[PDB]
This record gives sequence, structure tokens and C-alpha cells, in this order.
Amino acid sequence: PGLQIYPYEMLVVTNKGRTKLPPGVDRMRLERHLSAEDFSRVFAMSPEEFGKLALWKRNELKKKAELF
Repeated sequence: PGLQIYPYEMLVVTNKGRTKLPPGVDRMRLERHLSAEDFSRVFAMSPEEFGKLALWKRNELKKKAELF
């Protein structure tokens, strides 16, 4: 159940490529395809936190996490 989890650099948006995402990954929810390690490492917040954050926050995160 859910989505497939992959490394961070592999799930990056522009910094490490464009749409070269692993099997089953899209910019729509790239910040959700990262594992607990990857997410808490690139964002420093819980996967649930992001959804409960803000539009400027979620943006800035995906924007600072190299995946916006």
C-alpha cells in the first residue's frame, strides 16, 4: 500500500536531472517518495508534517530540498 520509496538524489527534480525518476515517481509527490531517512534528512520534518505545513512552507521545502 502507498507509493514506492527511493533514494533522495534519485528522486530529485532539477538539481539531479528532470523527470529521470525511478519506477513510479513524479514531481507531484516527490517529497512523499522519499524514505523516513531521506525526507527527515532533506526536509528535517515528518512526511505528515509537510501535508500539515503551509503552501509557502511546502513550496520552500521542495524548493530547498532540491525537489520543487
